[PDB]
Amino acid sequence: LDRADILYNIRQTSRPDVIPTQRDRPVAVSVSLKFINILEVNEITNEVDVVFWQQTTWSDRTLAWNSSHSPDQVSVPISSLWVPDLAAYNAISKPEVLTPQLARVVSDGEVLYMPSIRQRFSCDVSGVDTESGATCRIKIGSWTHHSREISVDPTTDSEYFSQYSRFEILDVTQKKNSVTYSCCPEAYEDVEVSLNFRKKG
Amino acid sequence: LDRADILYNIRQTSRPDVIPTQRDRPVAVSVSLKFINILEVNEITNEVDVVFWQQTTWSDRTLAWNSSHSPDQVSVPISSLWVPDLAAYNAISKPEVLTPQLARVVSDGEVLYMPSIRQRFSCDVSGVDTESGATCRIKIGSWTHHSREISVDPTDDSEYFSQYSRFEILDVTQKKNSVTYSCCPEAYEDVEVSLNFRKK
Amino acid sequence: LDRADILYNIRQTSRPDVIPTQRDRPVAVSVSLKFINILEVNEITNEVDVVFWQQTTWSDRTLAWNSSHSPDQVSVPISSLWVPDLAAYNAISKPEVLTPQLARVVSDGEVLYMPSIRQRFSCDVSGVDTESGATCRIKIGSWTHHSREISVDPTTENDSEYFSQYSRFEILDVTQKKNSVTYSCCPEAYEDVEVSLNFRKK
Amino acid sequence: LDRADILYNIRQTSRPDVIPTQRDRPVAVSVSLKFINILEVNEITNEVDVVFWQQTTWSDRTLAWNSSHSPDQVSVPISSLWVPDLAAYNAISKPEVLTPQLARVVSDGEVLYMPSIRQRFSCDVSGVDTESGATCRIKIGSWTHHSREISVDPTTNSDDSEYFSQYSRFEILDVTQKKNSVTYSCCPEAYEDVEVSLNFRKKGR
Amino acid sequence: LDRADILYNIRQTSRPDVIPTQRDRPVAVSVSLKFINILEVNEITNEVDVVFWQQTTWSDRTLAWNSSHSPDQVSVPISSLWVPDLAAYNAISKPEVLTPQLARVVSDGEVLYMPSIRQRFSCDVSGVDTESGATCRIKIGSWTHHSREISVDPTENSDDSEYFSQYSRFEILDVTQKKNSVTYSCCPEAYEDVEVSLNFRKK
Ligand SMILES: *[C@@H]1O[C@H](CO)[C@@H](O)[C@H](O)[C@H]1NC(C)=O
Ligand SMILES: *[C@@H]1O[C@H](CO)[C@@H](O)[C@H](O)[C@H]1NC(C)=O
Ligand SMILES: *[C@@H]1O[C@H](CO)[C@@H](O)[C@H](O)[C@H]1NC(C)=O
Ligand SMILES: c1cnc2c(c1)ccc1cccnc12
Ligand SMILES: c1cnc2c(c1)ccc1cccnc12
Repeated sequence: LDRADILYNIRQTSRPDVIPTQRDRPVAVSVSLKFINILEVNEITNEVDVVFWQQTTWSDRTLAWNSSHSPDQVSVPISSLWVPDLAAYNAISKPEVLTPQLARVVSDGEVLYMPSIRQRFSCDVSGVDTESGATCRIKIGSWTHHSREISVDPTTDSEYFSQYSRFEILDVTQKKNSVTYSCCPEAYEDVEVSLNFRKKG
Repeated sequence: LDRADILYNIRQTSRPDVIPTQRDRPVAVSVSLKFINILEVNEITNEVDVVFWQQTTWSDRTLAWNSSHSPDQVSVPISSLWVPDLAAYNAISKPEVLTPQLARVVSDGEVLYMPSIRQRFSCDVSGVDTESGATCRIKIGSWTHHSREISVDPTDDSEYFSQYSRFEILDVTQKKNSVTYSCCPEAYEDVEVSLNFRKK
Repeated sequence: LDRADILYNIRQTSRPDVIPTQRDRPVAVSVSLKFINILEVNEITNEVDVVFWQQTTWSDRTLAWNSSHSPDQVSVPISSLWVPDLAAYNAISKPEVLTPQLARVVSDGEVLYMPSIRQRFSCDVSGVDTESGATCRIKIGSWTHHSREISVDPTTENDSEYFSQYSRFEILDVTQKKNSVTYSCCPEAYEDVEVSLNFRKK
Repeated sequence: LDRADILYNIRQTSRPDVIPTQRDRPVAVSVSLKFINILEVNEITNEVDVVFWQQTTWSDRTLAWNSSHSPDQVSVPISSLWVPDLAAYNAISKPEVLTPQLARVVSDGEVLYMPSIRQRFSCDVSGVDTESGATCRIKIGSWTHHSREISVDPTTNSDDSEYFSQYSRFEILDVTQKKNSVTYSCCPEAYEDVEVSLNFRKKGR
Repeated sequence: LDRADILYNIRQTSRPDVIPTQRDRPVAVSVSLKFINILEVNEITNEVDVVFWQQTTWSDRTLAWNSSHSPDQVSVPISSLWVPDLAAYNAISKPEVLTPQLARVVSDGEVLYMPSIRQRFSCDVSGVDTESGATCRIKIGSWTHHSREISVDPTENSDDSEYFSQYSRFEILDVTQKKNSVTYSCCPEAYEDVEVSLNFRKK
């Protein structure tokens, strides 16, 4: 009926350890990085330290509620929620969470989680000081769940990029991938985010 | 009641996950940054490292109590109450909280949480060596709640600044913003603190 | 009694969130900074990185026990206690506490928590290389409790005996005076202890 | 069952602090490091900064379920599992896990925990600029459980540099995994460790 | 008993905050530092950054079990155990525990806690580049319990210069572990120490 009841009901029935696979078809996770800032770039070590928005979207029907005389959306801490086990495959630092750790939950079960991450990556810095800039690929996909459980998909440049960064974005491409691990035959999916940037001076 | 009863009552009944909106109105959150120190400034990267008191104030009627013969205010760990999910939109580091995680709650339900935060931002350092100084804009607002849920508003902000930093405050002006994105048909409010400072 | 029972009574009753106000009088907290080492002096930015034992003392009779054939003191984790919410107003880093966070509890309710803390401060470093040295002031006081709830008092009874013999610096004097602020919002008085650290390079 | 039922049963029955033996036989722990990136090398201090996936495998039959009309394997938080108390014996930094701390649990009781860990080590860095490269040995073994309780043996997958960053200053030449049985703490019992030798060199620009 | 039962009994009955004083006599805690690596040395500031194994042994009779048809030793998370409140008096940094925080408990009540700790200390670094080396003393003892509650002693039964990294930029010459008793001039009680004199030099 009210916000307190929904968050009470959500707290007590949300199964955070349980992926909401429905009729055993994959959970469609939509990940798009909104780049905000690029801090320290190294063309020698091929390392970048970047701040970006991880727009993450999925549906968890275990959260749904009747909206007749009730809020249309609530704000839920992700500790009381299932969050996809996303990992940046080429990160060389642990993701540093800048924002409060809440996701927005819609009454129909849609979940919107977008944390601020400061993280270091190993990618192609060659050409960052040149005219056409450097192209840095960041690969994000489920860490443990394969294609039958989590399906990751892009939304398809950033308008939220800080004008005061020493670097500037030229183009951002994010495409979907499908890989196979060298041990095990089922298929693990990732989204490929290509960051085209250069120095200003 | 005496303090033990109130703090028992607040701990066991507070819905820390629940926003205390009254009759579908937004929680009036009052943000004023009291700047304490600027430690590292870098004009090449346009980054500042700042220590400040993030004075935050709101009203939570679920915390109130009848204070006829009882204390007028208590001190509650912010884990046992709902705190607005504020986030500095232009920060490049996680807030380093230097003070205890306690809030002040008055008998009527007003809550005052003012932690000391050392945090790095990306803002305009250009002109920090000049006479008129550099002006660094910091935009602070709720990360998940929109305008009908949290309304942010400002309330002498250079009275506690360290007389020992290589930097000095010239002017501090605070305006509030309200943005509507092409995604979301709701309005998102933030307080933008423009910090005028220069080199010694 | 015995240690196992005493700590049971403290564990099961002591209200870590509740300040032990008695007859609505302020809780007299006694703060004395025992400086151990000065680790990073910077005269350009006026910043010091210092390690110190924060001798903090108050009385909490909700912990007391009749000390017949019983221990006169035990050792209690700070999670099972109310600890004053002291904060160095001029600190520029999080306090890094080096020792385990146990406090000493006397049978009458007196509590002693004296942790070793490494913390960086913004204070007066100018003159550290001259002979009489620079004096760096540290202001520590309760962050939420005002003058009627927590009263801070220096101990004016003692450093230069626990300071590291291997430090690049040497302590000249340590003086503690009391302060009281009234902030522009609320007609309360908020108390802090101002610890003056007179030190120089050797 | 379904995933929710399995994870309910596992969450509510896990004795995570209890090592999962049976017939008082040692737990078959299989550890093999897949190196992902070499970040900082220091030839003067003989210190290396490395990112690697620590593929760890053991069998815990208490997690098993009848898989008839049921999921084949699920994903369980390592907080709801016993994980071997493995430690890099020559480490000079705390292990930093970059990935979610989830393990993969199969209906037969098999567990797959493969975290991406960035850690600094003390090993022989001398020769990283030569052609044949430097050899960095990493000693991994249980910190408290001995050979009769935890036996470490490295695993089988494929290429030694199949997940190694092509953008690292360095390139892997060979990755060797050897098993040992020596003495830790004091004297009796047999204490096993896996010795992972990392052959790497600077890249030829 | 089986492994799960013993660890259950310890979890539910171990008094982690309660010191296990025996016959109202002090708890004999035995400290031995196994030096593993010397990382950063600074002769001007007199600071060393060290990785070492803190081998700790004590007896807690409340932890025991009849070892009949049951395991003779288990590994218990120190969250379910009493661990002495040891602190390095000469430390200038957080002790960085690198290993899992499990302790080994024998059916007789003896407990073994030996974590790998990376910590910085303030000691005499002068002479680290010379032939005889510097002597860096590290004093380890209980932080809140005094001598009649906790008695701290070295384990000299220690062979510690045996696990040191051959690849450290520095080399150990001597390690002495002696017993000390430090009394602060404020207060009459005395806190016992292990005094580790670490004689090492640069290569
Ligand atoms: C508050 O308490 C006083 C004292 O009992 C009572 O007279 C008064 O009606 C109360 N006010 C409320 C509940 O608003
Ligand atoms: C405390 O000491 C005695 C001895 O056990 C105890 O019986 C008594 O109740 C207490 N004495 C007083 C005066 O309260
Ligand atoms: C322990 O149990 C064994 C048999 O289970 C028995 O022989 C022995 O006496 C017991 N120890 C004690 C002290 O009762
Ligand atoms: C700036 C601040 N908050 C937001 C956005 C941008 C974009 C989306 C969004 C969705 C829910 C809550 N907040 C935001
Ligand atoms: C420093 C510390 N605490 C405070 C202030 C300054 C100012 C106002 C205030 C109001 C209530 C509680 N604490 C404080």
